[PDB]
Amino acid sequence: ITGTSTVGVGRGVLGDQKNINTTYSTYYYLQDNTRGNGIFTYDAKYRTTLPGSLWADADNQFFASYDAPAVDAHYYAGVTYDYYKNVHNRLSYDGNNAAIRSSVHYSQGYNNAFWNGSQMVYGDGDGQTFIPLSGGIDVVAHELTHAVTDYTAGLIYQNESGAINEAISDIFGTLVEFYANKNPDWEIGEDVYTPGISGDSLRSMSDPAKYGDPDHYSKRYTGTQDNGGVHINSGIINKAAYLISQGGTHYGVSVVGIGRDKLGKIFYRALTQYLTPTSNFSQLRAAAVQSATDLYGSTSQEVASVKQAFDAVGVK
Ligand SMILES: [Ca+2]
Ligand SMILES: [Ca+2]
Ligand SMILES: [Ca+2]
Ligand SMILES: [Ca+2]
Ligand SMILES: [Zn+2]
Repeated sequence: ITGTSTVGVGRGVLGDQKNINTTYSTYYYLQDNTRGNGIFTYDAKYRTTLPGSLWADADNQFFASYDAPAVDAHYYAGVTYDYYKNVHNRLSYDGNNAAIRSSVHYSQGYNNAFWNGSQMVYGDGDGQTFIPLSGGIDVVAHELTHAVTDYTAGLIYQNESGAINEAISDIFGTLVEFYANKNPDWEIGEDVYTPGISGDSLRSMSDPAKYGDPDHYSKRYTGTQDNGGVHINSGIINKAAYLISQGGTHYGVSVVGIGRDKLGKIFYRALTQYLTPTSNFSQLRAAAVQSATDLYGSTSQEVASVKQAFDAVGVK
């Protein structure tokens, strides 16, 4: 809507207070004009029609329980935008400040969230498996990262290319979580997964096998479920990324860690410069080796560490 930029205050899914950029014109709308062509958050009202209605509020205070998933979808979209702009010089998901749209309260008790080719969409969870999913900064950044991939590599959402697509989202979801510096970790979805169980998460990058996912190519899933295991075989790539950053030994292969920032640089360049819609794991390794070579040189520690990390997970 046309209006004036304003600043409201509210509480997110975890009960934390934060300021949000809004727009005033009769109502206060969840419309942040400070980032690119804007960040817009919508109410899906428990339906599956999208986007729903642009979120309108009478007083610019967002403290109702119904408000919490919207506050966080809106705020964390902002943090993710800031990460890509400040860290990678990328303006929104298309690199041309495309408007970012999210819908919350999607369907009833919906235990998922997704990027649908046009926008991010968040369920409220059923209160057992999940609480509203936009409460997870890694979840928001994971979904917005699918948009980045759509506009760059275009990794097909099946088999190996799909597992890379997924890992790319977990990698940058995590790097955004670190960027915000709010209880950061190498787990995925821990802030919104299973409110009845402490200490678990949907996936682990540091130890994928913790939650049933492979951490070596020899243990890859070869069947047809989950689009050929896109959320399963992502553990192999997640593990390699974790190792590149943090180092360690894994199946008797030693990796010298180079830190998060360089991991982010190498994988961002791989995603935007080398990967293609049909890239496989082997091709990802090559893309990452080439990216590290461009940035740090062929004889660098960074290149050597990329090779050791892929060696460790059995990807040549
Ligand atoms: Ca209000
Ligand atoms: Ca965390
Ligand atoms: Ca996390
Ligand atoms: Ca839990
Ligand atoms: Zn995903």
